[PDB]
Amino acid sequence: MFKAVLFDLDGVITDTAEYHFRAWKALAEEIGINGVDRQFNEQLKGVSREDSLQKILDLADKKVSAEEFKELAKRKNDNYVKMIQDVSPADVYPGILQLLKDLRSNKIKIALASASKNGPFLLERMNLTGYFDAIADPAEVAASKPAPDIFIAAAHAVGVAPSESIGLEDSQAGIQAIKDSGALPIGVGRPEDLGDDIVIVPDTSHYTLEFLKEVWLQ
Ligand SMILES: O=P(O)(O)OC[C@H]1O[C@@H](O)[C@H](O)[C@@H](O)[C@@H]1O
Ligand SMILES: [Mg+2]
Ligand SMILES: [Mg+2]
Repeated sequence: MFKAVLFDLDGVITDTAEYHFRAWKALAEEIGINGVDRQFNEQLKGVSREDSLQKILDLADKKVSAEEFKELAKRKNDNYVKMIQDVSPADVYPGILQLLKDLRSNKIKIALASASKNGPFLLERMNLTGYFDAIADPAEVAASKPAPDIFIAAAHAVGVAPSESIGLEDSQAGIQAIKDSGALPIGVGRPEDLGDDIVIVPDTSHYTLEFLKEVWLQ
């Protein structure tokens, strides 16, 4: 049986992928770049703050000073952090709270593998911190998603091998990171976005302990 579940946060635990998108799109437009639509945003999900800005600049076409790059990343984060202040337990996605409870009752370890430096704040807003056995700090890894480092770190922080773990993700970059760690991915979203070569569910209500067991046994 699997011994740990490694959770992405944004777009898995709650709808904050939507807020990252809205904030990046507002930033891009302030600097005269309009290519940041929902289709392009699939390339930004799971990607670090600095890598996200670089992808937006690369889109069209475009270079800024080192000083301006720092200011732009800060401006987006300040806006995003204002947006999330009113997040509460009522915003936890369907199935997630019950899954956390059921995992703890079956002595399965729970670790956060989010690229977001705002992850700990969000878990506190949602009254979820006490369900987590570890949080892998994205500032401590040498390589961010799609590199596997953060998923490997999350597994190791709870004393489990990645190959004894399931990873839950909403993003192309994060699915690749789970694959390359050795853990088993279960995606949430559209196969049009995430691929036809892993198990994918349409929404988080499908993330039950029963289903994770169904998949692991298959
Ligand atoms: O800017 P933050 O809060 O550190 O987040 C970094 C990344 O965190 C990931 O969880 C998100 O999917 C990305 O969209 C985001 O860029
Ligand atoms: Mg995500
Ligand atoms: Mg605690």
